[PDB]
Amino acid sequence: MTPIEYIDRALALVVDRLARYPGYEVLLSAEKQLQYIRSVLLDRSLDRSALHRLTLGSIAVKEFDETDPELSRALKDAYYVGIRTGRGLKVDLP
Repeated sequence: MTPIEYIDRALALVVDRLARYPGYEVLLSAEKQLQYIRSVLLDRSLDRSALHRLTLGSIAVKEFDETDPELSRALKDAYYVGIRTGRGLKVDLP
């Protein structure tokens, strides 16, 4: 229904993994992203176009492919919806 939820979910899964690896460049790199997609989601004046420029998930799908699929799957979908919203496109997936 809303992207805020999709990204909100991953935020919870990330916390768990982070606990095991307190100081991962890939974790923070992907986490910090979720913060942007969420910020812009509420912000109107802030930069939104960047949502399309960003590219989170390509690293998680490879690095966190088997090690942490719950995060990768959530990330790939997190930015996915973000891009559309960034421009104002409809959202709806199976």
